[PDB]
Amino acid sequence: IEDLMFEMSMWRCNDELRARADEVHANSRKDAAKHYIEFWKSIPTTEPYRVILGDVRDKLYHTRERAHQLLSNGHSDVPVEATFINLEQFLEPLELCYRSLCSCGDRPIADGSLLDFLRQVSTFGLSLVRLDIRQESDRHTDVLDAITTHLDIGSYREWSEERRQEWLLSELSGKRPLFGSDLPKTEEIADVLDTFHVIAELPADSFGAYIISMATAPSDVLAVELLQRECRVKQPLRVVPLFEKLADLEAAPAAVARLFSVDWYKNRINGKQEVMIGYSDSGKDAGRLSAAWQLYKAQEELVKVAKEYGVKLTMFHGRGGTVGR
Amino acid sequence: IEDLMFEMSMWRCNDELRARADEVHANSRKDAAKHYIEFWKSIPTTEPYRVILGDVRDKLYHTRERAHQLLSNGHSDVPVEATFINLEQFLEPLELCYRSLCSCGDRPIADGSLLDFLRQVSTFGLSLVRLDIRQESDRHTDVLDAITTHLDIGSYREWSEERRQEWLLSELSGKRPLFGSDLPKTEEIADVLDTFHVIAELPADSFGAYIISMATAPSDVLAVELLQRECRVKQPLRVVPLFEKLADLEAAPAAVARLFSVDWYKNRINGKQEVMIGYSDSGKDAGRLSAAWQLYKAQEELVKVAKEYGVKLTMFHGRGGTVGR
Repeated sequence: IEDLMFEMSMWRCNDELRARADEVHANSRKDAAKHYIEFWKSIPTTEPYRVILGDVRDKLYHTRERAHQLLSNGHSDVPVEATFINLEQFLEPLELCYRSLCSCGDRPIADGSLLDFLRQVSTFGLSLVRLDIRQESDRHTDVLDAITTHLDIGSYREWSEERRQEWLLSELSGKRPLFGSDLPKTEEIADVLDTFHVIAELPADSFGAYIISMATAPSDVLAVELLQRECRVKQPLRVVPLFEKLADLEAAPAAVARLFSVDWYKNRINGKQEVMIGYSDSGKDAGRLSAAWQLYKAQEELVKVAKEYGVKLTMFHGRGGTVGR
Repeated sequence: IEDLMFEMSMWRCNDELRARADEVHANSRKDAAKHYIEFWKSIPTTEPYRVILGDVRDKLYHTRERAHQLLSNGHSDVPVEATFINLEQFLEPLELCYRSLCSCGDRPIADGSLLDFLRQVSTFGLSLVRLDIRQESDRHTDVLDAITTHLDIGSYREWSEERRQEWLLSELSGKRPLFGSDLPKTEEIADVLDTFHVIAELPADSFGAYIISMATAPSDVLAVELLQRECRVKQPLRVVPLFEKLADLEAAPAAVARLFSVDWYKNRINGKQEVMIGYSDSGKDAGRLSAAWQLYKAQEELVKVAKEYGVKLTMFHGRGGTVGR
């Protein structure tokens, strides 16, 4: 940030950036701010891009500091308002700079360090990569079965796939808390639950997708959606099934089709769905040839299903480094 | 406590209290403790009663300081283990002192300042008086109706008393959280809920009874029991109805009998029940004479019901100072 501030020493800007620059200089905090190396003194409005980038620095410093304490200890006194919480509370000021520079015939300058910085922010965001969370179906099933058994309402394990779909739906559309503090938990049960609580506790742009291994039916996806909502995950992440064994690839288009059939879920999906395709285990229980060919057929029929339901499918290829995977 | 410690200067004790005093002098903490006025130095085993009472002092001091900060600010850094949490973690050491004194032929000594102090503890406890909480039934009814409306299941108001009893019972025996964080609340609704949370947050031995004004049916009491349980009131307090209007007194024995009929509630009440009898409003809408006579009849018939259901009744007389009330 400090080099960027150094280069952005223009004095011409548009009326928008001038207005905002005056805003920041109004609350510029006329203070020493001696901890900084460069630009330690209050930034004059003579250099407005530097005013704005300077506020970006104070927020970037405080973000790094909140994270550093949160990591070192169990808590931080840094107020979240002093930090970037949004993927683009960061991006807005940089865009304003870009527009202003272009307005004044300084487009080459904007396509210099500022552009590199824009692309870096829009590509890495507040946490370098988005993290995927993966877990096998049977663990979610164990959690739910503990929940229905504790509610003296049956056994989610023993239930037919239809019974599971219907129950999961009714609870998803409902407004009442499911389990409470007193739910009897295996260490595993609490493991999956606690990963959900952890996901809720953290920022959304820090996670990617929830991948379900050994996924067979829509109940498998609806189960994760329900567990997320119930674990007070404010912005739940996308659920995506994994088909890796040859049989699961053969069965994938049907299972995805059955899922998209459920109108409640296809309506909430916002027209986008991701599904993962494992390459490793297919050529291990059947031929390498037959695996590859079934993979091709599966990709083909899945895209057909998605087109049929007007959903843009993106396929996540669990390819390895070796041809055998 | 310091005056009492000064007096408890005996050197004879039984083997029980000797063992205990040796316990405290083991963790006596060879420390200055300069804030204290008297007995600021570590207490010798020559005077064992002073040792036990000395720990009683340290826990008493930390209690006053914890409450003092809790009141002055919003919090205290005092650890709860360093305070008296039980009505009688206080009493136990004093009892031990009394036993020791009697063992050694010092019953006259025991019946002096030590006795006065025992009676004071056992009578005022950690918070001078147990506080009663009173509220009218219709506020509980408003909260519940808000809950059933939010759960899309009907209107508790419009429900027959039978329906009310049935639902309340099913939820009291049930194990699922009722409302969640997202329950729409009036200022009133949040008033009653928040007083329940406040009861839950504080120690149990600080409260007495929940008194329900204008109580007419059992649903009025079951509402309070459920609202307590659902507001995670760890040790819910006893519910007690108020019959103040002349009609409510005529109908009171019937309504109390109906309440005792409920097998669950008679099971929870554990053979003790309190009911309040108002004197103020009775002689205001009808004659004073008719008020008194219906009051006598009421006491009589209530005792009849309690005897019939094998429950020890205590009657709470809402008398005034003037004969007119």
